[PDB]
Amino acid sequence: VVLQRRDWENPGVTQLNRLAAHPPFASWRNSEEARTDRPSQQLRSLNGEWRFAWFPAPEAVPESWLECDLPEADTVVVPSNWQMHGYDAPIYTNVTYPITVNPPFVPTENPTGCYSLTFNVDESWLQEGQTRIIFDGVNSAFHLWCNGRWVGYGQDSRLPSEFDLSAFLRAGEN
Amino acid sequence: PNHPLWYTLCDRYGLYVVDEANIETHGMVPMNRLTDDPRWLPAMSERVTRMVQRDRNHPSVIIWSLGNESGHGANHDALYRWIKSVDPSRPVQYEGGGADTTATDIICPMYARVDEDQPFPAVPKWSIKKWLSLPGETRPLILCEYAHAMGNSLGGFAKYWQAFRQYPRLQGGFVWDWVDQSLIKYDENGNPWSAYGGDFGDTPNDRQFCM
Amino acid sequence: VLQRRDWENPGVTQLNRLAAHPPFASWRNSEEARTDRPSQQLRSLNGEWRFAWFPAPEAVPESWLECDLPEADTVVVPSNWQMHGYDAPIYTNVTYPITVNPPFVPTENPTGCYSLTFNVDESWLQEGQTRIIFDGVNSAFHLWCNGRWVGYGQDSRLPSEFDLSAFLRAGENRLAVMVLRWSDGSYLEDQDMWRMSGIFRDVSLLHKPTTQISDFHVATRFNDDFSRAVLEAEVQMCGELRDYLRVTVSLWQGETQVASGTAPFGGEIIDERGGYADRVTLRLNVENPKLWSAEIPNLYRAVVELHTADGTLIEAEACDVGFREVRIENGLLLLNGKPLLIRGVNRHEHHPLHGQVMDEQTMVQDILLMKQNNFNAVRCSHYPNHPLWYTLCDRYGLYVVDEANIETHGMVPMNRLTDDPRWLPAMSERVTRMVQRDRNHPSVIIWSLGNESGHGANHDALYRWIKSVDPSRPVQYEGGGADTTATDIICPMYARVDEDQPFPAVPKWSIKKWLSLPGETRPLILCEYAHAMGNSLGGFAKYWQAFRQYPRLQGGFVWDWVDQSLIKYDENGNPWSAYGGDFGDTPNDRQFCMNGLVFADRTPHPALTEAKHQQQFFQFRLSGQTIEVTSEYLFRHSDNELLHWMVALDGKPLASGEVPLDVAPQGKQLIELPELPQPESAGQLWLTVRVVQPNATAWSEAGHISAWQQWRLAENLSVTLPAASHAIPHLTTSEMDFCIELGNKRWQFNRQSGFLSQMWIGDKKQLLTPLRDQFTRAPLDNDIGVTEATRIDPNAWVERWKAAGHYQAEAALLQCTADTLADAVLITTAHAWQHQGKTLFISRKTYRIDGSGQMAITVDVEVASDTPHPARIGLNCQLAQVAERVNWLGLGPQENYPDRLTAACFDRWDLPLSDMYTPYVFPSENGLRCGTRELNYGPHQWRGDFQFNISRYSQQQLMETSHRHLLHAEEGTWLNIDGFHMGIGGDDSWSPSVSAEFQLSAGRYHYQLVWCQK
Ligand SMILES: CC(C)S[C@@H]1O[C@H](CO)[C@H](O)[C@H](O)[C@H]1O
Ligand SMILES: CC(C)S[C@@H]1O[C@H](CO)[C@H](O)[C@H](O)[C@H]1O
Ligand SMILES: [Mg+2]
Ligand SMILES: [Mg+2]
Ligand SMILES: [Mg+2]
Ligand code: NA
Ligand code: NA
Ligand code: NA
Ligand code: NA
Ligand code: NA
Repeated sequence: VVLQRRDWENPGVTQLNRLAAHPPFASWRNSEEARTDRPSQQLRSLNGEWRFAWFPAPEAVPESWLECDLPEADTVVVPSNWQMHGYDAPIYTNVTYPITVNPPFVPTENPTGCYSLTFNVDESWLQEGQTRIIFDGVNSAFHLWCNGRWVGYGQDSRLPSEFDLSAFLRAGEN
Repeated sequence: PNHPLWYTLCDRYGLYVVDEANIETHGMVPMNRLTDDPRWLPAMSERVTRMVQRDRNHPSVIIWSLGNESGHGANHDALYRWIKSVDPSRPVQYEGGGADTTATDIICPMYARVDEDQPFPAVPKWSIKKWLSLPGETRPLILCEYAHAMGNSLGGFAKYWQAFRQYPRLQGGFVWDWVDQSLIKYDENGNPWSAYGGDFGDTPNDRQFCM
Repeated sequence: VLQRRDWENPGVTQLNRLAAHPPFASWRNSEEARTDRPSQQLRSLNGEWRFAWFPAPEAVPESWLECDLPEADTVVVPSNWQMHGYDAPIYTNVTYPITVNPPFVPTENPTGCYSLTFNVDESWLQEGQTRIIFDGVNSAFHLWCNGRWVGYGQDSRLPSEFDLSAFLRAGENRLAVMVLRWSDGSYLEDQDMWRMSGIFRDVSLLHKPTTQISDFHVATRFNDDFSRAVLEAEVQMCGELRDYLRVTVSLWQGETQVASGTAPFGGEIIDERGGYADRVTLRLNVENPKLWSAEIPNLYRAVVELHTADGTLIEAEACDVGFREVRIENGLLLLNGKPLLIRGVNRHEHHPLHGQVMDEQTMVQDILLMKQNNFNAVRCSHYPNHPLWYTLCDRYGLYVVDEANIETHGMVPMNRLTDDPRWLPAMSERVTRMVQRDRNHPSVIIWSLGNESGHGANHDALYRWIKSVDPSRPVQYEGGGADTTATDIICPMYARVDEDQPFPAVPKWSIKKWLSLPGETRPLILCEYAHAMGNSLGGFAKYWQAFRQYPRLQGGFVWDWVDQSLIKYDENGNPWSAYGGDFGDTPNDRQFCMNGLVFADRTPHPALTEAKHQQQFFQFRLSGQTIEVTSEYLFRHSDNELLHWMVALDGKPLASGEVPLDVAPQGKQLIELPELPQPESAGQLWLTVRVVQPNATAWSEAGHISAWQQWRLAENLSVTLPAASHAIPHLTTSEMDFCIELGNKRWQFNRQSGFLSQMWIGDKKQLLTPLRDQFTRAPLDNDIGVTEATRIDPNAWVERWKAAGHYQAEAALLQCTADTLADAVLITTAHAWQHQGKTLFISRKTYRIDGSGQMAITVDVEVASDTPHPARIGLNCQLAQVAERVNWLGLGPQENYPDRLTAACFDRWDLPLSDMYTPYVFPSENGLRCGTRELNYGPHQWRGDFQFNISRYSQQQLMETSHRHLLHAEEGTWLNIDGFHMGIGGDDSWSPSVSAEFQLSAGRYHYQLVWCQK
């Protein structure tokens, strides 16, 4: 499963468990903060340093990465394009596709970026309410796990993918 | 669709925006192979519909675009009509398949010249002055792309603006484009230099056409 | 596979399913393709499969993949497993049969495990492609071959195809199919019908060569007068492209080849990147094409040959071509340039024994009956049909509305899913794969976006998709108010002729009014009208008068063709017709599954003849002795028609003749009747004309009657006073009775009740129940509506009658006197019917018994103006005698009611007593005959101007009994003779639908009867 089902080679599967799209949200709990467009305590930025390891294919990703930080991984800035960090080469082509034209298939050698972050969540977020993660841009497709458990999948590199993490989080480190 | 802050800034500084779906299938033969295929309608629909759902409240957005360089397929017509139903407040444009198809409210050619016709079979690029008055044609004309500013360029730019000012229904266009897509590289001395297609071992590539 | 619940994901509607396409057979011989003979490359797997039932897919043993379960049984496929008894079929109308929680379905999800062990010859696997086709699987399935998972599919009503080439081995193979009853697809399959499940259409294996015809589209365009046509055929291939490859499309009229084209692959430039190298478009000139229509279904045969330039055949496909143009112009729907008048019916795929499995015999039976009853169109309510239906419609000549399998009726509001972009992919496939399948069938003239799913943006997108892909057919859709931006045709359901129904947001305007709303230009054709539930089709004539007067009123589709009743068996193994709730299914919508013009076994309801008469293709007028015949055919002359005419005096034939019909389409013929001899005796002369088809057709037998009409000619009123009698009746008085004696005859009037309680001829009682006034009827389905004991609808007629006390009003005597006259005895009575201190009805009567033995009854009734208008005004009694025959002078022969009597003719009719009862599955008032001047039963004769029914079943038993099979013949015969009887209605069956002119509102009523012995 997940390796079985090549969702990245099926135009009928463009997402799994993704929430509905919507206009920009901040979930203010104060009217005046909403009016003045000031920061919201309910909207948290995960633009910090993550852990990153590069692979030549999803099949080369070790199964331990779901549970544990890989010691081979580097700490990098997110958001980022990994070619800008030197892991593989950026490609400039105009009309001709950068891959063989054979829809829906992509090359077996499919560069894979394994990202991870250990983080805390306020206790109050676990008692009540809904906590979602939002990826404003992932190029070109991705699976997501929270605390070792599979959450969902997304496509389209230029629109946000959102997923409910309420059932997944725990007290302390996630 | 852009980084969300782009629309905020456009709202606040004041720029008119064309918000464009993340669909381009330029490399297909013919260009509409996927976009005329109903099996690709679901994937295409999300790219249009999730954009509208995100950006529909931004005043800076004045036009919706169905994407770019994907020929003209039936999926375009379906998605054109979807937007027209869901949001009557904005015209829908799309250039693929000859710039003046049933999937666009605006004649929006790319690189149509001011006076000279380019009568390519199936997808001609008429003189923009002539395009407006073709039998039965009533729509405004605004080039989605014109004046390819590659290197030492923009020769004949003044000729566009004279035309735009003389003809009411010629309502301008969008220069191609804003900024060189060159990437910083470093020599043995650690000195930075501007790099283009081919400079990363990338092959096949299209060299300085990224600039 | 268990992980990943794809049947709870509208984002997953299939896995590894092949592209949709028009019917394939992969002939390897051109001649076999041309003649439409069977193909060796198309194998039927319609045999006995292995089947096992599970309450949930979690209960399916993993061993079932590799090996047959010994627990499993051997069952016929195609089938619905509810018809085998594994679980119960559910009848619900609007409310979903599962909890409304999209995308989720119940954890208890009946799962049908089908399997088959079969042979494949090596030749099929050496080269080429072997695919399996499931034409119908309800509602979602996973497929395994030789243990290995192949794929997954949704949409119950379109074929699902999978490539098995890599899965099969030469020799023994095993297929395993896990069918789920409920899926996220169920949210889009909420049609008002039995909810069933299973592999209910054909399963087949298709062998295609690697280099193959993968798709082809046939278009026909015309010059202004249809004397010239171009057939355009777009053909697509799969496999490796080669310069030596060619396609030949040839067109045939029988065995004569009319035109042919050959080209290599490589279409014209499309855009900046080129054209379609894998496609070719062939164009053939056809001079003076024979045009297709429902009137004359001219067909050609197109053969599509894929071959080498040198002439080796690779494969051929083929289809029937009908040359016809469908367009809307100036607000009119045109076929071949002529405005259609749709004589339509909605038709569900239903068989009482086999459920939703269709067969050729039943399909053919249906078409024959439809054409025989002047229908020219059918709507696929509400899903793509079995593929053979379209072929039969192509060949017999019927216009088809092809409708996508999308119904979300039970959502709140109705467009909750169809306005949701997340449901667009699921919706899009149900539309797109239908068009790709059916687009070559000439019988399909209109595409429909589904049914009762509100109006959402997804409709507007899919509307536009079909308009881009196929400009040859208008797109209609009724949802969200029947005139939305997603429909080319104003297509309301149950909009009335003259009465507006201004529901907020989705009004149903009077159809005459709807046409001329500010800015409205479109044609109007009702997708559903004249709800034929039980004793219905009251007011049908009103629709047709309107359709004929208004150009832009172009007809409609009756709801509907056939009762969705199912067969059950009693303890004696005797069959009976069952409806909602008869399978422990709950909640249910009872008899609402039965709305057909015909019974489940295709026996007609009386309403069918009313439809035949109103849908006639010849209109008639009489002026003096001249009959004017007008044709409503648009294309054919009347070259298999003769007019029979007959003049009769009160049922007694006086003269007849026949004249051939020779009427151009839309033309007129004048027929001058010869001088008719004068009758001596009194009475009304009646003229009846009939249109007879001397020759058999493909759809009818020799002597078939297609049209009729009747007129009153001269009337000579009787002025002759009857022969004076010498006998005078004798009055005998007691405290309890007035008795009258004359010869061997006796009459008895009870002085406490005020009614004639008994009658003797010789020594024998004639009555088992006294002759009493009656103001009620055993309620019709139209009277009942959607009311229930637990949820009363106070607006329904039955509930108004009940609440006012019509059913429990007791007769109270006001007057009972007897006077002896010169040559008669006169009994005078008066009664009041009261309920809780309110006087509902008053009945004042005289009975005059003279020396000739005749009893003249004069009845004058008052009806309180503030009580709901009564169902009937008449008398009833239980006669002691059961006679074999019923003879009457009046309207017949079939059941007819005041608002459904145009089909009936006035004449002398003689039928067995049993034909005077209509076996409606839900029993009600039935078998009435109107305009009756004389009624004969055994020794009795009644005369006057009355309506009657006569049977072994009392009104009381009929209203107390919920199924026809539970009815028992009572002692003697119940006779109801009415001076007046309310309309039956039927514009719909969930609101009062009886028109004001058929309600008994006059306040004061009068009728007279003569009762005598012959
Ligand atoms: C015929 C090709 C050059 S297409 C041409 O390439 C340009 C290169 O900058 C741009 O991408 C234009 O949008 C595109 O139309
Ligand atoms: C308001 C309800 C009765 S809806 C009504 O039910 C009918 C029952 O036969 C049919 O299904 C009609 O199509 C439907 O509109
Ligand atoms: Mg995918
Ligand atoms: Mg699903
Ligand atoms: Mg319904
Ligand atoms: Na201008
Ligand atoms: Na460029
Ligand atoms: Na009409
Ligand atoms: Na029904
Ligand atoms: Na009953």
